[PDB]
Amino acid sequence: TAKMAFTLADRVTEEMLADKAALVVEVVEENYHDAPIVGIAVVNEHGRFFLRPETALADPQFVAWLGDETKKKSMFDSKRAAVALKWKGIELCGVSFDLLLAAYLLDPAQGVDDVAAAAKMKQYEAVRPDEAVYGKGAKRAVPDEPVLAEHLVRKAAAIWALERPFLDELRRNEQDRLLVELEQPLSSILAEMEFAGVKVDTKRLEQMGEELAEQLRTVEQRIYELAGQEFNINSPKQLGVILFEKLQLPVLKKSKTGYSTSADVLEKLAPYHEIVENILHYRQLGKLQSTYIEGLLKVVRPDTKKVHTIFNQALTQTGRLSSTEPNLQNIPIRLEEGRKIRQAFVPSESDWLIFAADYSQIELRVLAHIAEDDNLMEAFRRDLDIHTKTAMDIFQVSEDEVTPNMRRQAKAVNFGIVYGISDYGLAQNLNISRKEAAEFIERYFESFPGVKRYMENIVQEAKQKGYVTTLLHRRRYLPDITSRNFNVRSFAERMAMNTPIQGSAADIIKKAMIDLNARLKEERLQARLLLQVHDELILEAPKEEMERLCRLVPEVMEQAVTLRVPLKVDYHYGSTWYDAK
DNA sequence: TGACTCTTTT
DNA sequence: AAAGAGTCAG
Ligand SMILES: OC[C@H]1O[C@@](CO)(O[C@H]2O[C@H](CO)[C@@H](O)[C@H](O)[C@H]2O)[C@@H](O)[C@@H]1O
Ligand SMILES: [Mg+2]
Repeated sequence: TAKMAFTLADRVTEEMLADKAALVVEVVEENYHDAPIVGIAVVNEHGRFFLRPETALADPQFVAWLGDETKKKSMFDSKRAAVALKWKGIELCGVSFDLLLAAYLLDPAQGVDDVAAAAKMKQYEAVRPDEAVYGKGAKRAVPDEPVLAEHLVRKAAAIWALERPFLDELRRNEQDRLLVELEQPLSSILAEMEFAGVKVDTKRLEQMGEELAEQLRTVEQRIYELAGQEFNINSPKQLGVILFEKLQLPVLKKSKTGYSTSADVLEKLAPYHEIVENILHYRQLGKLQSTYIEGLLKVVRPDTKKVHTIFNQALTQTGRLSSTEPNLQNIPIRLEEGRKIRQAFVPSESDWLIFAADYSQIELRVLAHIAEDDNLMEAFRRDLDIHTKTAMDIFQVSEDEVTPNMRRQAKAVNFGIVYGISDYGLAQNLNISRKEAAEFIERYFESFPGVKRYMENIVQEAKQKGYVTTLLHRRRYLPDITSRNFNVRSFAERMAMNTPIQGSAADIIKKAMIDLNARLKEERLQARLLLQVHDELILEAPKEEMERLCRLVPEVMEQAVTLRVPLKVDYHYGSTWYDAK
């Protein structure tokens, strides 16, 4: 392939500082926090340019251009560059188009994760995949300057050529505003959150780990006694031999590889031998120790004593965020021993507090809205306990006739409706038969005929159109909706049902984040957004701001969109994330 | 290195 | 429904 033409500049010139350009600020490290920038490419009306970062980032004019909002840039994964630049004390402004976010909105199923993959969607192939240039795994490395510069320039040239086709298709999809007014402003907001980080009380985590280590050694030794020998408890294969061969415990569930030792299998095995509950206890403690004490500690920055997560804004099929290093969206809450981990997440400044606000049943409320189910809407308009009310309806009983087991099962039905699990999935969850599960679902549709109507209609719409959409026009293609394989087709149907629910909830929280950031600034508060956990926002703020935030945050969240039923937000604050409960 | 298995969250 | 730790082939 002949090299694409470009100037390998030694110095920044005026013609590199046009008010419209494709810009590449290359951070090759997967985790971009305080990570090197290996090179820079600019493409504009005047030409193609490669700049060495030590030159560019020391040039007052270039830096000024980077921070000038009126100088428009087109990029791929602008958040990566923005954050890497934040660590160097440089502001990136004026990013008017992000090809990563554009490709993501166009079809999240494509898994677009480099410029090449995005370009391929429009039959543009004059750019290499990053993996071919940098290698992968242990072989991963930055190549020599000629190879590096050409690659960065080809990526920039691709972005420059692809902006128009991508924007055009977004417009046809009615997704132009979704990109420009939602995902892109959110991206700046996430960059600030990641950069700010969350303070961690490492000392408390460490002493927790010490306590766990003691309890782990105790249970582990007890396990060896009950087995009559030592083995690797964390090896499902070895444990399977102890349980199902040495101890002759029944085999209720198997895997592709051998015996299942899932927690739900073990729970059923407990009455047979004393070893089982000890194994369950071991795995609980071991999960906390390895994943949440040791894992968290590994990624706390020693300089700051903070964790700086990375939100992947371009991954999920539903439009949710995910987060990594650490993942702050699965910190334990359910069981008290796990929940205590949240005590280690503290405010980053003295006399500040953690403030958390969460939507109450936002997914079921969205469902009531999109389905226009009279019963479901009435229930939310009365702010009823939705699980108790669902139990009342399914079992045809009065509120005081609802037993705890009845409510538990109604709750599992709702969870099934919300996440679109199979009737086989409901059966598994409630430990009942499919016939019984199917009866539950059938009773539900009798009490909520509008939801049944919605399930039917959306599946048909997915068939006819080839995709489903959310409130704010996020899209998900479902080509498997026509499949002749039952399991493949059924999963697609469930995704047709679930996506406008989970996706629209994602849309709403994302808008609330944008609305909140603007309100905080207007109100001149020092409060800052730290985390989003699917349906909740977590902030830290001076204690003197708590009373104002108690009024402000739920109002912004509740008013983010207007639905046929109210949105409800609960809130708490305290000296640690644990206490904000 | 990657397929597997298991566990945590919403 | 949909990140990461550990094990065990290759
Ligand atoms: O920068 C986040 C952004 O990068 C992508 C690849 O383009 O993911 C990379 O970065 C993530 C966080 O460090 C990694 O988890 C991921 O494995 C890595 O490829 C995008 O998927 C993401 O939106
Ligand atoms: Mg909640």
